[PDB]
Amino acid sequence: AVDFSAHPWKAPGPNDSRGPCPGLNTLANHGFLPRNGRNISVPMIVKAGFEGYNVQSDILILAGKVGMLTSREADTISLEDLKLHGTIEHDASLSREDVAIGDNLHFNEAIFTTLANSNPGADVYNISSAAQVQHDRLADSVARNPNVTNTDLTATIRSSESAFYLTVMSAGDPLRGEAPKKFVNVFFQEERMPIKEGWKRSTTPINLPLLGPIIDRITELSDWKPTGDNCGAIVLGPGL
Amino acid sequence: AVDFSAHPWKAPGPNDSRGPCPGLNTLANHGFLPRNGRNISVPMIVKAGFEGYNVQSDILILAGKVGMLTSREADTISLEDLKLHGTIEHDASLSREDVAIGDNLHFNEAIFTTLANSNPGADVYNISSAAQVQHDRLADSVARNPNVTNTDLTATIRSSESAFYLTVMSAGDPLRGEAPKKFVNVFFQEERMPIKEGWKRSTTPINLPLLGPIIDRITELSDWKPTGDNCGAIVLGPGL
Ligand code: HEM
Ligand code: HEM
Ligand SMILES: *[C@@H]1O[C@H](CO)[C@@H](O)[C@H](O)[C@H]1NC(C)=O
Ligand SMILES: *[C@@H]1O[C@H](CO)[C@@H](O)[C@H](O)[C@H]1NC(C)=O
Ligand SMILES: *[C@@H]1O[C@H](CO)[C@@H](O)[C@H](O)[C@H]1NC(C)=O
Ligand SMILES: *[C@@H]1O[C@H](CO)[C@@H](O)[C@H](O)[C@H]1NC(C)=O
Ligand SMILES: CC1=CC(=O)CC(C)(C)C1
Ligand SMILES: [Mg+2]
Ligand SMILES: [Mg+2]
Repeated sequence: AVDFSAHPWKAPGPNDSRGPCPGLNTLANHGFLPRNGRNISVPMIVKAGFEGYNVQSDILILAGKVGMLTSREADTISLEDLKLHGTIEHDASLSREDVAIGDNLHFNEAIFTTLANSNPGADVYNISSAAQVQHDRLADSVARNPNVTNTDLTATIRSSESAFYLTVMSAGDPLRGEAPKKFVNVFFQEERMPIKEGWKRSTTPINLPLLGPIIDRITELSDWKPTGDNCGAIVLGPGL
Repeated sequence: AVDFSAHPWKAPGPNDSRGPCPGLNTLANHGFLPRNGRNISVPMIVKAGFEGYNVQSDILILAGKVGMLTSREADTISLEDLKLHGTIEHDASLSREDVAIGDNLHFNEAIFTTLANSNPGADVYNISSAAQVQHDRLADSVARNPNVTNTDLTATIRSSESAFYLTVMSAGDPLRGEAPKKFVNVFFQEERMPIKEGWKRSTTPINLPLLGPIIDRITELSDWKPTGDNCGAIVLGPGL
């Protein structure tokens, strides 16, 4: 079918567009998406997500078209466009800072420490660990960011993203909702598929039916509460 | 090179997809967009809006990508998809009914009578008339629709739509914010470019700089006030 030896990892160059998403960045770093990270359409994301991760079109079409809002182009984005705050990009990221008090675009090792330290005693991250991380990340934003946005919508996106790293970077069936720390850490830290370390694309399709109960369970265990107005309104386009 | 004589009006057939937008319906009825009203992308809308109306890519890209959310496809819609309540489609339409209490899709003459009767004594609709109509239409939804939604966002979209019919169906410079009743009525009632009646595509580009002050003025004269939730959250995709 598809050859991963034909999709080598290469570090992004100075003019390669990268965004706040390790999922799409990794695909770009492997040429599943254009290495320059530009002129990326939803069909390209669908194909790239399938080929790279076995993530199905249901979630990628839905998230894809929302992400398209971040650009000024008709049907494409640069990966960096996705940093636009309040479309998808949200406070209390796993590996980026809140835009009001820092860089919401680039990987940040200090931020990532909370996740990297989660689930002490196991060699995997799992649903309970992901939930604790989300709780701790949100508490941090509430403590240090007086403009924190925390809504039903941001909470759901956050849980989705956790479900993604648990499933896409899994060793076993993605259903189990657990992934080796060695895989997940390479994914975030280097935005690389950890092939060397033993990772293989899931042979189980990762789609909304599979992700949905993982997402809800992460949310449930995270002891989440809304902030302020709880308005789930998205930013519809740049420079508004 | 655009030839309007090569773009005759034809009535939609029973299986030609039509939506709640007279702008896009008219383009389809003239073959500027596919006559079947299916498989329509943002680039196609951009080109069709330029060719047909001299509406620029700035507004069509922004509106277009929001409209894309209404389908289950990667990068296209049917025109009917746009009826999805709470993405763009809203209560207090000029020519459709509120979805909670009627058909939010098709032209309705009874609804349209408020607009058709506006600006008594002149042969044009203008900013003040458009504002009065919006005020009256919203009062109608507040009176008769127990599920009425009225937000900053819906109010602004409504004013945008009014600005569109004032500008795209204009005889003079679209800047003036006035259009012959004969043109606007055919546009809504038949979803036809009133070529026979003397209408010609604007030679002035219709873009956000031009529309913005018209929109704000319509809003201002309309004596609009928030009435409830006022959360400008859009529906992000169908069947949620
Ligand atoms: C298999 C597909 C994907 C995976 C595995 C994935 C993975 C991730 C993960 C783990 C995060 C969290 C990063 C963090 O909190 O620091 C994230 C964030 C993000 N992803 Fe994705 N993603 C995928 C697809 C997409 C798509 C298709 C889009 C856009 C359409 C997207 C847009 C984003 C954005 C904007 C963020 C930033 C959220 C934030 O932290 O503020 N992702 N992604
Ligand atoms: C760029 C893509 C466009 C999209 C996605 C779009 C979408 C929509 C939608 C979904 C509605 C229904 C809102 C409602 O009344 O509840 C609507 C209404 C309308 N659109 Fe468009 N439209 C677009 C372009 C245009 C253009 C170029 C015109 C030019 C005349 C136009 C004129 C209107 C008007 C007058 C209405 C109001 C109909 C009413 O209140 O009864 N639109 N549009
Ligand atoms: C996650 O792993 C830890 C340690 O192995 C364990 O205490 C916890 O029950 C696990 N939770 C889930 C959901 O598997
Ligand atoms: C839609 O259009 C694309 C490109 O114009 C074409 O490849 C495809 O066959 C079309 N599909 C439909 C829905 O007819
Ligand atoms: C609209 O037309 C009416 C009647 O001709 C007139 O009284 C009013 O000044 C006009 N409004 C605008 C904004 O031009
Ligand atoms: C509409 O409003 C009524 C209250 O008058 C309520 O019973 C009903 O749930 C609402 N319908 C929708 C669509 O939520
Ligand atoms: C201002 C405005 C006008 C529209 O018609 C669409 C959208 C996206 C709501 C933006
Ligand atoms: Mg973030
Ligand atoms: Mg409506």
